[PDB]
Amino acid sequence: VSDFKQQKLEQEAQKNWDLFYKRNSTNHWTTREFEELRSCREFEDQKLTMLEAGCGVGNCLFPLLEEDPNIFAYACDFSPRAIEYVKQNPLYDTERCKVFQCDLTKDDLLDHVPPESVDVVMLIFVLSAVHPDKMHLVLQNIYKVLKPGKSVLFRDYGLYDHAMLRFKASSKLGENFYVRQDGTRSYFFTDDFLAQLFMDTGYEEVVNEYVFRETVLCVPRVFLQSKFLKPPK
Ligand SMILES: Nc1ncnc2c1ncn2[C@@H]1O[C@H](CSCC[C@H](N)C(=O)O)[C@@H](O)[C@H]1O
Repeated sequence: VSDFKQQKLEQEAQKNWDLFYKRNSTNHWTTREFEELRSCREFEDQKLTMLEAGCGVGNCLFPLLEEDPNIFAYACDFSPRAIEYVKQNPLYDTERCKVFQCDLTKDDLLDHVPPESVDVVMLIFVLSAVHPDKMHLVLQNIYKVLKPGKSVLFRDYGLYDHAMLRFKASSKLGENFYVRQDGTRSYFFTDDFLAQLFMDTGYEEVVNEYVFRETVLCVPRVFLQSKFLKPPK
């Protein structure tokens, strides 16, 4: 295990993510995200407001803004370089999306998104970054913004995913919890763990299924793919 370095890696979780956005090129969302995105819409062109948590460069989101022109995207990420990288992109349309630095385990989302304002939150490959101790914090932060009948679309690394089977016991922070070389972490989800996180934080399970996919020598990538709902009043 990494012992004290863990507290160091946690303390620097933003920085390594910020550094990751430094060195790397801008450079994944399945159709399920896009297809389920529209299923949250009752009127055929109902205007939907979506929070894409952990936006990164929003490489996946920005086409979705073009593909569907009648949705608003509150996008946040705690990497400042990440945000500017989306700020710099020409596709950025201040009308389409409000992007803002937020560490979801620290910053109340009501600073930028009105409470119960968003139709759908996308937790795509983000919860694996945050420390498992603090994950429910991300879920509490996003409950505040979810309309009381709306849902969270979650895709993330799942148990026994390729990356989990590639890591040496030296990258292992703990059970199903690993640090990538650049110091960003990957937690490899199990259906039960995510379910409890969502149950504890007040959501209701719609879909919680492992999804197996072919990496682009291939061992399947295992992604835990799920939909959770804010219970209605
Ligand atoms: N506590 C936190 N608050 C905000 N963003 C976080 C975070 N922990 C991790 N992240 C973000 O998690 C992301 C993992 S990759 C995100 C991009 C992905 N294509 C997507 O659609 O979500 C990084 O952009 C990182 O900055």
